[PDB]
Amino acid sequence: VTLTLWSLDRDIQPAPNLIKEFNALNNGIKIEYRQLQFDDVVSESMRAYSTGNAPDIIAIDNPNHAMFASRGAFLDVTDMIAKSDVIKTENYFPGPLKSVTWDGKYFGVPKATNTIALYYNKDLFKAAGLDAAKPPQTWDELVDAARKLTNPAKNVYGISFSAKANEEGTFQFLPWAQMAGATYKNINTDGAVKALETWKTLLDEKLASPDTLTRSQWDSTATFNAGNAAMAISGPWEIDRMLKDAKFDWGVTLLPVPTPDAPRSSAMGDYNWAIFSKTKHPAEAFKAIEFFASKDKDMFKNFGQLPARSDIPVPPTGNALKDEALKTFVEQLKYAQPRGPSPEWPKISKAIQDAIQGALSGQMTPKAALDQAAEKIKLVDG
Ligand SMILES: [Cl-]
Ligand SMILES: [K+]
Repeated sequence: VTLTLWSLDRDIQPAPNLIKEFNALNNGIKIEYRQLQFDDVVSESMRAYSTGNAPDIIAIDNPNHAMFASRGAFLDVTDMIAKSDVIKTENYFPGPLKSVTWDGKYFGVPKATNTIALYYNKDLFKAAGLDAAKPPQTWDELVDAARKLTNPAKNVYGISFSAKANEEGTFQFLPWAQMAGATYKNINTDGAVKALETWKTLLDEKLASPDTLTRSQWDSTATFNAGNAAMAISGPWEIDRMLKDAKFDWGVTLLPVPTPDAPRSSAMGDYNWAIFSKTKHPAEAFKAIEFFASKDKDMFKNFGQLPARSDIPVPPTGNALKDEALKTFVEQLKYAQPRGPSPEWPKISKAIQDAIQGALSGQMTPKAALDQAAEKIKLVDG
């Protein structure tokens, strides 16, 4: 049997390397890889499905999963998963599992994951009289610390993050709303408004740069590495550069909660495996995904990517700060929540982006902005 697999993974990233190993097996299945190019995974992929030309297997960005699953494009793998001795749903973090779920059925298997958390400069904490062993755990503590850490004389903002008018702004904002008891289907609760007002306060009180509105997570975190922001909300992808560039002692803690007993959340990036529904070789496609999952234990070591799984430890990385950071990130992943899952996620995300921009620019109040977003979202998902 010959299978086809499409992914954005580059030559040194997991998919093509896993494919080479799978093909080397004595198992009568062979996979041919197509490397998808930037920004095309979704467009090319539902073009291909509509014309009967989809691959057998795809690695799809998690917020896109529900669109394919709800429209019949992905194979229902519920029973296959149940029978598998390799793929066990209890191994996975809850958020990634939810992203492959539609209508009480599994339509894929998580491939990898990431999240965001709160980096902090322990040396600037000490200079401000803050105990570096006790980083902020609530939104109020976070704002208090950001104030104490802001230092115009030395061009330091207390915090950096991203509210960019792209997917990153929604990615960063949604967990705050979720911790306050809101969802994408209900994004204008007074709790969600409090989240957005908190962001507005950070900007208006000069505790976060105005460039928060236009800057990527990566570019925001560069300012933390340079010592111009005392805290940063970003992901595990930052660590190696931070080790090279940040000339200070630093730690990482979970994204703070609005009140001590509030449910935790954070953002959730990266991809899922899926089988296209008209594959002529469903059993063999599933066996390939089982093989990939069986190697999740080696993913971080080999590729520097985190499995979507709670049963796999992060191996020692050779650096103590990196180990501690990743300890926090894997704890955070217990609480990471998906965007959606919604077949109309792109439209919904744009509505939320427009609300963030409208509020933080002062064009609309936070409540007026989120009321407008909720109205748009109710047309398409509820
Ligand atoms: Cl097809
Ligand atoms: K199973």
